[PDB]
Amino acid sequence: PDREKALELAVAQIEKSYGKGSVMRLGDEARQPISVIPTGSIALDVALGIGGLPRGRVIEIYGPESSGKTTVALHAVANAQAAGGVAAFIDAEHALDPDYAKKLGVDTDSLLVSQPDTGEQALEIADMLIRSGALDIVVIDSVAALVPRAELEGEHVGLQARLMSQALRKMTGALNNSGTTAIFINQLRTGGKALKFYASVRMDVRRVETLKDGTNAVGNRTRVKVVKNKCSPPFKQAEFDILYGKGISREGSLIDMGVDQGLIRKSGAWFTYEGEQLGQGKENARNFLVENADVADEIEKKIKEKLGIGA
Repeated sequence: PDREKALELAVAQIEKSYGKGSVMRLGDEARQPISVIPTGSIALDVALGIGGLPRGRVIEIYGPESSGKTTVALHAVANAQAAGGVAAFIDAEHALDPDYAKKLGVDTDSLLVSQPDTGEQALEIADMLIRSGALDIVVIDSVAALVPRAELEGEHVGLQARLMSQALRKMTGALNNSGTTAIFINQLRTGGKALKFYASVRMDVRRVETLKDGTNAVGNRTRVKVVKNKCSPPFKQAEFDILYGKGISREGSLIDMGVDQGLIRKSGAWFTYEGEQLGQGKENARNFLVENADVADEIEKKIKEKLGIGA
């Protein structure tokens, strides 16, 4: 009625001049891209709106030490590889555990790794890799470790911020042309300032509580808030379980999202699906689903149909 029309006009112009995603209603549905990189948890895939991480964009994952942020990034690497993609890992922390990575699903033998001497070398190497057009995904671990050459040579300025700014300006173009996704891992408190604005997605990762089973703790409940999202409405959160030595529990998230969506009924201790019992307690239901890969797949598909998550 002349009011909604003027708004839609304004929206359309903003969108034309600054890009799709420049303005959104929080209640909007995301439009579905051709391909995305799934994260390993359907809860997180849903919270991102497009069913996984976007291609050709910068992603920032941040949070305290031992929050699980590296685990999330390694599942993204696993899934990209599993679909025939190539991955590179740019490492200034020297903390990577390849045995752990291997259990998550990473093909470590094919993983490209660089351990550069300086912050500028790290970003320039990242840049040359992206411009090849041969990479699906590169992870930089981490932003805080990217020390500028001047500092390493011992010659003050706030020039780590200037280094990120220049690098990100050059890198954003190459990513969009190439279809490559870059994940930057960051700690919680210099160069994060530019990252905040260049990133299309920003995820805040936190440990919520320890998952106990008897005397020993078997993992952690992890919460992720998507504080920035240019591809779908921001501010959604997801919870999921990271099991020690195993990574993100795919099956656990299928159960949680299963009950949430009313596809899996829960008597009390009993978990039910389509007139059959999955198990008594989350852990039995979880194990039932790992042992029965076919019913896990079916529940996944039905949740993705019910929410409109494309292929």
